[PDB]
Parts: sequence; C-alpha cells; structure tokens
Amino acid sequence: RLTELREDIDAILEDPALEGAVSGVVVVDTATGEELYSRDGGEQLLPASNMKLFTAAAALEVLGADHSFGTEVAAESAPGRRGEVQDLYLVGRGDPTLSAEDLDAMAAEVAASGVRTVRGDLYADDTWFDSERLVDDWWPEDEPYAYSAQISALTVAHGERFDTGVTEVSVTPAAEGEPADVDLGAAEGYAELDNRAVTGAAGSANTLVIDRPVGTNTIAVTGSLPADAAPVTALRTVDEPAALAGHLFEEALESNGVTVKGDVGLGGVPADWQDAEVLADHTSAELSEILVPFMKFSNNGHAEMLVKSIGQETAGAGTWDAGLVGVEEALSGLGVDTAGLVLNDGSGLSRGNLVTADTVVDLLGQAGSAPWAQTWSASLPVAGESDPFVGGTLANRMRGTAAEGVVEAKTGTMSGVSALSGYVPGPEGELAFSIVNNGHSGPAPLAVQDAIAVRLAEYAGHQAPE
Ligand SMILES: *C(=O)[C@@H](NC(=O)CCCC[C@@H](N)C(=O)O)[C@@H]1N=C(C(=O)O)C(=C)CS1
Ligand SMILES: [Mg+2]
Repeated sequence: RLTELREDIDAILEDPALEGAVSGVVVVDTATGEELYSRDGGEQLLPASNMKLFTAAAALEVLGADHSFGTEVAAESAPGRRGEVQDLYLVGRGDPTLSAEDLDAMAAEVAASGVRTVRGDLYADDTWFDSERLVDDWWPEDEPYAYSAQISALTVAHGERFDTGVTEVSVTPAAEGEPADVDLGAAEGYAELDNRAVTGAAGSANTLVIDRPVGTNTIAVTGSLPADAAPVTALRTVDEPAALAGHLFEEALESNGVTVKGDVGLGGVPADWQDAEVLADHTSAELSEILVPFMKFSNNGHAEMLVKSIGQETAGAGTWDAGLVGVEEALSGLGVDTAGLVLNDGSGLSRGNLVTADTVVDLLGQAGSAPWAQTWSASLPVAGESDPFVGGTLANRMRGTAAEGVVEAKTGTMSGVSALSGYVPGPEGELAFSIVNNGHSGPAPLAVQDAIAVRLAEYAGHQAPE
C-alpha cells in the first residue's frame, strides 16, 4: 500500500505552480521511525515562519511551560503625607501580552498606594533587553506592518491576538470633497499625523494608502475614500514601542487620579537607588497559554521577544546574539542534530535563516516525546477549524477533506518562500511531515501543500466529514 502513497506525492509535486521551485518533502512514521517519503530532504532552504517551530521548542526547554513575565512601577521611596513622589518608572521585563487594560490596572495601584502627584518625570525602562529593534537583514520597506514591529522589553500589545508595538489607524469618509477623518488609535498624541486623504463622490474608487515613512514617527495617509465606503482600519507600527507604553501610562495615571507634571521618555532605574519602592506590578499568563496566540496566528514579535528572554535566562543578556545560541543549545539538549541549521532570528522574517526538511522532522519527533509535548501540540493550528483560536492560519484550508480537524501544522509565507510542517495522527500510525518550498514565481503553492497533507491523512486512515 506504500508505493501508491509515493506515486501520488510525486504526481502532486508535478504542479505548474512549482515551476522552478526547490521543494523539500519528508514524511516519517513517528511510531516505527520509518521514512515513508523523502525528496531533497537535506537541501538548505528558507523556512519563513516554520522557524517558530524551533523557537517554540527552545522556549519550552529553557524557560519552561510554567514561565510568566513581569512589569512594575518604581519610585525612589514611598509617597508621603502630601502624597508626592519625584520621578516614576514603568519597568518592563519581556511580557509579550501587556494590554492597555493592564496599564490601567497598574495605575489604580499607584493611586491605591497613596500617590496623587508625580512631581518629576515618568520614564519607560526597557533595559532588560538591548535596544536593537530590528534584525540586520530585515527590509526597510516592510517596517510599517505589524509583522515587522520593533522589539522591546516594554511594549503595548493590541487586541485578543496581542499584536505588539503597533497602533490601530481608522479612516472614516466625510462628505464628497472634504478631507477624510484619520484616527491614530493608541498613538494619538504620540505619533505625528500627515493626513492628505480626501473623500470622493459616492461609489467612486478607493485609492487610499496608509504609511509610516522610513525612519519617521509619522502616519502618512494619501488618496480618496468614497463617501459611501465602510470605514477602513489598519495596524501600523510605531517608532520606539516603550515610549508609547510610557505615553499610554501617564494617560492611565491621569485617569486614575494621579497628576503627572514632568515630561515622558526612556530611561532605566538610576542604580544609585538603594531601596526602590515598588508601587505596582503585573504578571502575565504562563508560557503554555502565551503559546496559543503566538503559534496559531504566527506572531513575529512574540518569537523575537522569546529569543531575547532565552538570552537573559541562559546568559544574563537580552540579545539576539546570545538567545540564538540559547535556541541552538536547547535544540541540541533535546536530541536534534543542528548541522543543517542557520539561525538568524526567531520568527522566520529574516532571509538569513536556513533549515533542511530533515531537521524539521527531527524536531517533530523530538518534541513529540518531550515532557511538554501536549502544550506544544495544542498551540499548532488545526486544519479546517472555523474558530480562529483553534484553526489559526489554517482555519480556511482543507475544510471538508480527510485532513479537517486532524492535521496540526505550522505555516509561513513570504515572496518566493512557503512551508507547511506538522503532524498527522491516525490509526495507521502517527505521521510527521515537512513541506518547504523555495523559488516559485506565482502565488505560494498552498494547494500543493494542502493536497499532500490530505493524502497523508487518508493514508493514516481518515475520510472527509460529510
Ligand atoms: C511567517 O512567515 C510570518 N510571515 C511574514 O512575516 C511574511 C514576510 C513578508 C516579508 C516581505 N518583505 C516579502 O518579502 O514578501 C507570519 N506568517 C503568516 C503565516 O501565514 O504563517 C502570516 C499570516 C503573516 S506573518
Ligand atoms: Mg477525521
């Protein structure tokens, strides 16, 4: 029954969508160790977001499924009878899921502890990680978009998916000929606005562009929005995430009765402070939780922030240089042969990352029997699942196929690079697969990937739901 499987994968990979593409395709039975299929299994290829497989596993080895993350507020000593302090410090230690509501709960504490006036300045301290915001080889033109957000120890995360280092922009039409109305979202009062957008007659054509020009903190909107259009929203990144955390904090403080009168900016706790009074603090959910929004939606910031967290754990240094050696070490300690690997970031954004399909599958079986196997597999998207927090980036793929509800896999797509790698649990054995595509001209070969994953589910003894 095994040559039929091979013949079919061989035919599927004949698709014209794979014209001039190197493809790495490996299938292995996790029970026996048997190699069911293998083509260019040792070719070194760009991973895109499949690299999070490696990061996620290392964060569980190094940090533990139990790990949470802290933020706090500090002044030189407690407030007194007048209710005054001098300077104040918001201090972040790598929480990738700090909401504006968390900032507000910490402002209430600062007030509930006797403060009524910050007489000096408010500072945002993100010194737990270094201030290298972007990887060397990320592309400048990409910097406005949430996947390319800058990297800090203190960052405010937006929405239920926890997109870090961004603000939501909204553009609402006026009457034909009047300017459009632009909201900066959270970055209101922080980011500059260059609004050049206009409202066009009803039913005309939407030509709206939302930008942050390279090396500014300006949201520039150009174009027309039709008078009858639905209002448009976009997530855009800001410069210096921690500075916006600070801005949002003084608003929170001001809202909870505390009256900040100095300015706002970056800076670390002075160190000529002996017994800093901590006036408020927050703790995130445990890393097993945080792994869900991270892995289902392929959050890049989470991945980088977990890398610099790993570098603090192994080496006292919140750095890529250090945390990437941390990831490589954790992978080794796990049983994975890392010869094929080049590690240049944790998210997969960087085109200086290299894996082989054999390596992915090694990790898959290694992470299969690890103590944390179930928390690791519960975070991988499941094929065909409607609910965004079960289906993730696979919710709209493979519905009504043998693979629906069954296949757990990580995705990842850029220009010229696409991958799908994960598990196929069945009666005919627990399978492990990795499809890595490099060099194609059209759209990503998502259908070729779905097609193989479905054949594998059929192989493992599955049928389409009807
Ligand atoms: C993972 O692959 C990650 N993707 C990206 O960051 C896309 C890279 C775009 C870069 C430009 N410069 C280009 O070259 O095209 C996340 N992955 C997914 C996913 O489906 O797995 C996303 C939905 C986007 S972010
Ligand atoms: Mg089924």
